[PDB]
Amino acid sequence: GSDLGKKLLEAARAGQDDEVRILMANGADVNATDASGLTPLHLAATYGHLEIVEVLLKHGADVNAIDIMGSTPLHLAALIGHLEIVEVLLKHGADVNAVDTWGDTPLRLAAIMGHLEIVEVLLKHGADVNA
Repeated sequence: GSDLGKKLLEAARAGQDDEVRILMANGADVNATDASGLTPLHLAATYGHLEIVEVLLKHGADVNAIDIMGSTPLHLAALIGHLEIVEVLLKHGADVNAVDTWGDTPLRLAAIMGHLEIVEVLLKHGADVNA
C-alpha cells in the first residue's frame, strides 16, 4: 500500500497546502523523514512554502529536526534566503545557534550567501557571532 509520510514530504515540497492538511488528518506523521532525515518542515522551509511551514508547526513539527548533515529547517531557510520563513521558525523556537556537520550556523550560511536582512533578523534573535 501507499506511504502517507512519503506523500506528506512530496506535498510539503510541492507546496500543496490542501494535501498537507488532508494527509496529516488521515494519519501522516508530521515528523516523517526520508532516507536522509529530511522532514516535511525541512522541505517546506527550502521551497519557500510559508503557509505549509506554519501549518506543520501548528500540528507539532519538530522545529529543530536535524537531517544526516545536521541541517535544521532554519539552516535551510537562511541558506536559500526565505526571510518570512526564518522569522516564523524563530517565533516557534528554532535554535538560532544550531551548528551543522560543517560547523555552520544559520547566521554563517546567511552571511556567506549575502542574505543581509536574514543576518540582521538572526542577530536580533541572539545569533552568536562566535558559535
